[PDB]
Amino acid sequence: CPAERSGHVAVSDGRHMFVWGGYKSFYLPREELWIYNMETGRWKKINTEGDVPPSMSGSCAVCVDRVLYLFGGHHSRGNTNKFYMLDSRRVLQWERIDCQGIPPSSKDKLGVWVYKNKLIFFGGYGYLPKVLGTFEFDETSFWHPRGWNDHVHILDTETFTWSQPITTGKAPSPRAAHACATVGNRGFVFGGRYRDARMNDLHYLNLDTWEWNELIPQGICPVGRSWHSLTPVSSDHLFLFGGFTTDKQPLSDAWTYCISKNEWIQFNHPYTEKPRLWHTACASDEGEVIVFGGCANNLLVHHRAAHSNEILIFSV
Ligand SMILES: O=C(O)Cc1ccoc1
Repeated sequence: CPAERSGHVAVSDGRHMFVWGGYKSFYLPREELWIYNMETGRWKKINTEGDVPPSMSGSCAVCVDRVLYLFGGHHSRGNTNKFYMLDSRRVLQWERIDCQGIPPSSKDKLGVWVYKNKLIFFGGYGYLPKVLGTFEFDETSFWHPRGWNDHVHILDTETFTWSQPITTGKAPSPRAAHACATVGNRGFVFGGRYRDARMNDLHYLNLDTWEWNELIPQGICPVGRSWHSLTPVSSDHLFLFGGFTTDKQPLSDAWTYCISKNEWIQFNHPYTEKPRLWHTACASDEGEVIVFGGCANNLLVHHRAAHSNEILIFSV
């Protein structure tokens, strides 16, 4: 089984989940790639070669037709804006892509939407970028300063060219440790950290018109948080789990956001005593959400961090 970790990446094709990176109480080996079979519940470790990225926490990854794409993260010498690809369809080779155009600023803890040939990245925490959007310094980083951004960048996989769309509507504030989910042409984003708050707002970017929309669901809504997961489980539902509140409470609540009804529904599950923050979540083809890793308590107290290697399965 893989070692415990937080800030790792996990991506899937609905059957196999590929886990990489992260750190524990030390970064996990850069050349290792763990594969979890969602049907049998078994793990397999493989060592990769090629342009192996440095070991990082907070990288942003996606799996499209079993091609893994990785952007950003934080390694032993800070944030990066490098882009890597790993074709998981023989020893697997990582490929660092020298992209065309102006890339995003070096950052981690951001989100991505997949839409046709585009990988659309949003937000994050990193160095000052010049770029369309706004960047807000984190005053605590001055005493290389860093901050939050609300930037939207497109990486066109047809030519590996970076660009920025011109967006309309009220964008969400700059943020990092938010969660992104794509359904149809809507790039949803929920919560995240900004200034002294871990927020409770829900928005979607229309990936055809580049219009931002804020969603105000009716009734009870989940508490604001960062370091939570948000996973599409059907053409009409997003599954929310875990995170960390403004007042530093680890979370074990789970909810479904019904897109058509614009309504949250609290989901009952047997993991109430297993809160997680900075875990990953991947949907399987059988409707389940597979949660891996993350921390059970406040990971900011590094000497007491309860990093996990547990698989938590939600039958959504
Ligand atoms: O504190 C958090 O929730 C994580 C974070 C730190 C800076 O930006 C996001």
